[PDB]
Amino acid sequence: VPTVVGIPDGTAVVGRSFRVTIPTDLIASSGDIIKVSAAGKEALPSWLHWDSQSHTLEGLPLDTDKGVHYISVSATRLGANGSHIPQTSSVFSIEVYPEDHSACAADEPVTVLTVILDADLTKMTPKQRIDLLHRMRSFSEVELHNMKLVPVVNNRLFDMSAFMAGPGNAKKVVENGALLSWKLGCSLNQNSVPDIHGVEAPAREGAMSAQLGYPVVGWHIANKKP
Repeated sequence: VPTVVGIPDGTAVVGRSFRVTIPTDLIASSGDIIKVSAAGKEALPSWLHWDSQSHTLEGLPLDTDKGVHYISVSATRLGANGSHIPQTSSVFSIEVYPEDHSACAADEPVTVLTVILDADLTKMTPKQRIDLLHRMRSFSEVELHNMKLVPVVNNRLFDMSAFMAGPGNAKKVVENGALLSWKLGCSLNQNSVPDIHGVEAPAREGAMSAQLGYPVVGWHIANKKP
């Protein structure tokens, strides 16, 4: 009397970390081999990573990852001959929504702190994207899922609307660039912004770059209407 396990569908947002624990104990008997992939494929989608030890599927989507991703969770057993005998399979989907999909009053501007990095997210694995977000937490002091990580667009390494900003350690920018940002508050000004010494000083001195693993081009604080 086989048992079947349904897994609920999930949602993700371009530029925001994604994490879901997968109930592998319900799916795998002791001695089974768990595989997690794009449905019908061997690999996961390019934005996702499977952490076997923690039973966690995690990722950081790009704009090119928008749409629905079907994910297969399978259990197999080795035959005496080494063949992979399939045992059971459960499929769910994750829909990746555009960057703007994700408090401040309606239309009230959001004050955002952005760190500009000499990096190319399209050349980073999903684990590398997530690890960078983790390493920024010492400086942002926010939870992993409350930072945003997207590419530079139009090759613009600066924001002329910023009312506070400062330099990083980089002198030459080699890659397209990445923007790692988080919210400070609603419609703030220089005098309501919180203490940012813990961002500005390690950015300029190179301590932030040494911890993140990428050169820091600069940082800025600007008010944005969504």
